[PDB]
Parts: sequence; structure tokens; C-alpha cells
Amino acid sequence: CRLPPLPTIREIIKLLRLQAAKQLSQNFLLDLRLTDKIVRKAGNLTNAYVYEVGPGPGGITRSILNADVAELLVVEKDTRFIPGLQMLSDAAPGKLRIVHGDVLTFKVEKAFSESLKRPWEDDPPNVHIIGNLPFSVSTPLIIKWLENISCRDGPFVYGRTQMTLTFQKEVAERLAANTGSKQRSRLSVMAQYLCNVRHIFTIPGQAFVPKPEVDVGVVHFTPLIQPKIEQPFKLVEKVVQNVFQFRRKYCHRGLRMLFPEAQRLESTGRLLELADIDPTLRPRQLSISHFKSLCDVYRKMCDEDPQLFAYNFREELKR
RNA sequence: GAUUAACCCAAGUCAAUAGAAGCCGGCGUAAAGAGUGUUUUAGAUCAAAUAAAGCUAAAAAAAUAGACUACGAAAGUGGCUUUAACAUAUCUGAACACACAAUAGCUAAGACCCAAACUGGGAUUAGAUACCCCACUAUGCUUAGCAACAGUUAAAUCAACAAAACUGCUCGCCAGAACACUACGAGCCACAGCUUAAAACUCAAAGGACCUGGCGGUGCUUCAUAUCCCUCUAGAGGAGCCUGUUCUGUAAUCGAUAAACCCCGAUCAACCUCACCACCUCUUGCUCAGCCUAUAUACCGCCAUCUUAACCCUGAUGAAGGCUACAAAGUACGUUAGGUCAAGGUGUAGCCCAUGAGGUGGCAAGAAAUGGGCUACAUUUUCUACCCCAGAAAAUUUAGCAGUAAACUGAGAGGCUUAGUUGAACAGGGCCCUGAAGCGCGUCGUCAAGUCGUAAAGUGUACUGGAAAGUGCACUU
Ligand SMILES: [Mg+2]
Ligand SMILES: [Mg+2]
Ligand SMILES: [Mg+2]
Ligand SMILES: [Mg+2]
Ligand SMILES: [Mg+2]
Ligand SMILES: [Mg+2]
Ligand SMILES: [Mg+2]
Ligand SMILES: [Mg+2]
Ligand SMILES: [Mg+2]
Ligand SMILES: [Mg+2]
Repeated sequence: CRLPPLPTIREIIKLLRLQAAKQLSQNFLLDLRLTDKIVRKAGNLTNAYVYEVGPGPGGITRSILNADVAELLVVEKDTRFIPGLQMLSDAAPGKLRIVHGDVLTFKVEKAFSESLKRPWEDDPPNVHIIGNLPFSVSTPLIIKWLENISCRDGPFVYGRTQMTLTFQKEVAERLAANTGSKQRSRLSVMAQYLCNVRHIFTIPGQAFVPKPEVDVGVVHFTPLIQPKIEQPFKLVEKVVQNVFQFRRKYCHRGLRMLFPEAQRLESTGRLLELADIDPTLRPRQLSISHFKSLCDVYRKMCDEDPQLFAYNFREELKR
């Protein structure tokens, strides 16, 4: 399968009409070899349906097409790259389906046929997502898709679709952080009670043609058959955010803020005691089972008190 | 590895192992010396502070003085008054004694004007501003808790680099990488994660200071900037023939005349003749015949192409370096599948029932777009007399630069060489490129190495869920 040569940075500057190399405001991975590595780590893609986000110049696109995919849905925001992607599509007829639009609003649930939809408890449904997006867009995207897994909608109408996304090295570590680690944070819990998350490898900044001052991690997500917390996404998000707002103080200092001041002291204690959270646990020392306990007790407290779930302590400190 | 020869020791040789064999050397940068004061058994010779009360002026914390450099052990202290008040008559000596001081990180409560990591909300490109605006947390606040000392500048000062080297006297510290790596395990946790280590082991290094450089490099700056530009000046497209290329067409050549014609120049086809096409004939014949058929892709010739050290000083006699003019170390021929067989040769090959000699017919093209050439092209003209006061007729390109362009005459060897006459127009800006110097920059990556690809700013720490890095707090130049 012969494909067009990859565009060098010269052609890319000419294409974006910048006429210089220090005005891109973007970093491109123009190394087909690292992209081969990433597509290898994404799994066995033979006759797979790949939803590739943030195509850009097309190193990831070329790497994926080199693997024997069936359909490769591309979603590009910029129109200066559609010409190159159209040349790629013509070089490999029938495999590249290009679309123009934002990945944060694009509806993947209708993109692929309904004959690929496997049940949730069965194997991942032969539909993969691969992404090298701006880090300013991959974090909202992963939050949105985590909500989708919690609701079993969106890209996960086909089942437990696997994701391979590039994040910043720190963000990737935090996504794949263990209990007690110095990178354990909100993002770790939020990703980990819904997915098996693996930080596979780190690409140094020197490998990107405009070299960034950061490293880039590649992280693989596989939705879990049995989520570790069976509560609504927004409730878990609220609990985790209030726990982790004070990362270096005891866990109760952050949990007291879920309740109005009037009943802060007694309600916080009731929460902790109907859970079994030792109040000397600092937030990085809480496993997903501690958060499951807190979420269950908090769901109860909300269900016998309607006003609670909408409470925001800063809206009460304003007055 | 074998073999030859050599070397050492020798009734031994020498592989392994183990001993013998070593601190009066150093601690800014290589391993090793500061938070401050007091005391301490011994050893040595060197016998504008601080705390209290009160009080305040401009706008709680203190402009001017302060260009001052004082007080205090250090951290620190600079609004006014008053009261207390600023140890000690030799030095060294604390992990363990007493006082202070600062730096992290958490824990309890408390205040909250203001600011503010995180967290929400609003506005913005066409991955918006990461950056603007609003609100409000942690936090910033307040408590209580977790090398010394004395003398020297004499010497060769002087591994270098810092910060000129020194002695004496005392304490502490230092004897490769290695403040290496590693979780047998332990604690917390409670099946899967976090925190916590020395030693072995391995190696011949590790470490410190300095120097040369090299980029077959990168851009720009100014001017000399002549050729080349650009401007500017003066002429050069229509018509008729002849040539170049293309397409179309034929069996074929609208091809040539030391070989026709013409007898003004030239010329087209000529029934010349050679050349081409289609048919035939001749044969030992011309004369041991006949062809200009090839070759300089044979040489020669003629043109053209390309290539063509020493000495003396400086750095402590280290790598290393050496300039000032009102002068401070510098001086001494080949090459070519080249063209030319027309003003010229010396050879070599070819066919010899044909590459020779004849005969019968045909052949005589068409069409465009463009390239080139030759003629006539006038009123500032043409004809006569005269040699200048008469009468009759009717777009690219080439040069420029001066006796040049343009126009007009003569002489030659027989398209080329020389001698004359008349005689213009324009004449301003900038470059390529060498010349003359100056500044800066600059000193690539990756999957298994290429049979790989390509040309205000910082340092920490904390949080970060719109993180290709941002913000907050404290510091540095
Ligand atoms: Mg023996
Ligand atoms: Mg040291
Ligand atoms: Mg003392
Ligand atoms: Mg505020
Ligand atoms: Mg001492
Ligand atoms: Mg003819
Ligand atoms: Mg003949
Ligand atoms: Mg020749
Ligand atoms: Mg942020
Ligand atoms: Mg910072």
C-alpha cells in the first residue's frame, strides 16, 4: 500500500501560511516511527473500526492505515489539512472517511453501523478510538467520555470501546496514579472507577518538531465491566472534588464543605461514621472503596434531604 | 594455533592463593570546616540594641534626615516621650548543658478588610486569551503544639580557576565510582497499592581546572559597486519570393549541378544529367576494369573545447601565544566517439552478375503557426543643370559610451580587407558580483545502527479537570 510521503515542517509552514517556524502555536509528531509504536500499543487493529481524533498532518493517520483497518473515521477541525487527508483517502480507497467538526460535539454514536454493537459484559466491540489532540482539548474530552461510560451512551453505545489518547506526562501519570502516590488526584479516581487505565510510555518533548518544554504520555482506557461505584456521575464528581479540594489536609476538612454551615459539624460526623472512613486519612490515601462508601452514604443523605445536592459553599460565603 | 628463532631463570620453572610492603597527607571548586552566644574536665602561650507603658503627624505602619553605617551574639533595629537597660581584664574547647534564632511540613482552635493557587460563571479565534472580567476557597494573619585565635609580608608568591600568599596553636572532619543500586523484609493497608534500606556485587575508572578549535556553516550592515541593470536616445512588423520546424500524404527526394540552363541580373521547374520509386537488360566487361562508397570514430594539417622553511622572544621553559607609527617583540603540455576531404596531403578498408554500365515509366507534394534571409517601400522624395540662391515631376531586437549611430563616395584580393565626405539624439536612479571593512548568529531527532527521516528572563515549592504547560507564594540578575 503506497501512500504519499509525510509533509515536512517546511511544507507545513507553507500550508499554514505562517512563513516562519516560531509561530505555529502547535506541536506536530512528524515521526512515522513513534506513531507506528503508538498504533502498535493501541492493540490489534486488523479489520477494526478506528475513530481517530485530532488527525493533523496525518502521521497517526498513516500509521493506522498501515494497519489493516476496515473503516477509519477522521474528524479534523482545520480545513488546511483536509487537502492532505483527501490525498490520503484517495491513496487508500474506501478506508478513510473524513469529517469536519469539533470532537467535543461530534456524535460518534451514529457514525458506525449498528452491527458492531456488542453487549457491555462481552469483549470490547472491535471499535477503537485513537487520539493525539491538543492537551487543551483532551482533558474536557476525557471527562465527557467518562460521563458517557457512566451513562453507557455516546461512543460506548457499541459497548466497551477502547481508547488510546495522548496527554501531558504529568496528566497521564495522574490519570494512571495508584493510592498514596504523589500524583493521586481527582482525575485518577474519576478515570479509575470506570476504566482500566494504563500509562504505557512517555515521548520526550524533543521528539516533536516544534519541541515543547514538556513530555507526552500515551494512556490506554478500557471501560470496566463492573464500575467500582454504582452512583450517578455528577454525584461521584462532587464527592471527589470536595475530598480533593484540600489535598494536604485530612479528608474531613474537605468533606465538611458538602453540607451547610448550620449542620456542618454533625452532618460531617454522621457521614464519616455511617461510612467507616478514618478521619486521619489524607485524600491521596483513599481507595475507590472509601469513595464508594462515601458516595453511598451521601446519596442517602441527599435522598432524605432534597436541598443538599445543589449546595455550593462558596455561594453561601458570598453573603 | 603450529613452526623457526630469540629472551629470562634453571633442576627447576611459575599459574593460583596468602603475606611482606602505606597515613606527620588534606578539608573554596576534586572525599573532607560557617546559625549565634555563654559555660564546660582539659590544652595553648596569644595572659536606628532590648522590654514596658503612654502619645502621635501626614496617608494600622513610620515619607525628609539617611550622601548616615551606629546598636545588637545572630536573626534583626531607623515616629516622639518617660522608665528599666546594653555580660565579661588571655585564647581554643558541646552531638551530649542553658539560652536564643531561622527554615520546611502537618495538627488544634480563632479573625477575615484585602489579595489569592484551586473551583464555578461571563467574553472572546475558527483547537478563541494559558493571558481579560466577576465570585469565592486553601493560603497570606493570630496564638498553642509537634573553621576559631595570635603574629608575618619575608621569601621561590604562584598545577590551574577563584579570593595575594604565610606561619604558629587548637578543635571537628576526610581516606575510589558509591550521599551508587537494590525491599530479603518492616509499618500502613487489607489483594494490590504507598512509605521505608544498608551491604555485598561489578568496574578501571570516577572526579576537578584549562586550551585548541572546527562548523567545507548561517545571515545582515555599510559603502568603491565598474560589466550587468532599469531609465533615456535612434532605427528595425505590411507585400512578394527563398529557407528552418511541425502535421498530413505518396511506391517515391517540392533532393543536388568542380555535372544543366541562361548569355541583363538572378532564377523555377528543366524532356540535361545525377538522386528517389516500380519493372527489366548487360558480364568478363574499359583499359588486370568501374564507384567519390566509408574512415581525419585512420594519422598529419587547420580550427575549436577543457585542465595545468628558518631565526628570535612571551607564558615559572603546559597545551599555547607574538599587535599599537607620538609604535609596546617580532624579523625573514595533455584533452576530445569534437568540426573540417571545397582552395592540403599519407594510408586503410568496402562492392567487383554490382556499391558497375544501361533501358522503360513515374517522381515535380498540400496545409498552417512561428524562426530567419533577399528586393521596393517618396515629398527632409525623384529627374536635369550644378556641386547647395534653379527649373520640372509627383513585440522583441540592433546600436549608444562621438567623429559613434545614420546617410553617401572611392580603392583593392579576387562576402572579405582598406581610404574618405556629411554628421546627430540621450547622457539620470540601482544592482549581480569580486573589491573595502563591521556586527551578529550558530555552536536535529527516532524504532529496532542503517538497505532510518530530515533545514524581562530564570530558580525553587504548592495546586492544576479547558495542563504542548498555567497560575499562586517566596527568591536571583
Ligand atoms: Mg613445582
Ligand atoms: Mg567537596
Ligand atoms: Mg570559648
Ligand atoms: Mg477577593
Ligand atoms: Mg572549633
Ligand atoms: Mg524532385
Ligand atoms: Mg556515380
Ligand atoms: Mg572527428
Ligand atoms: Mg489552571
Ligand atoms: Mg511557578
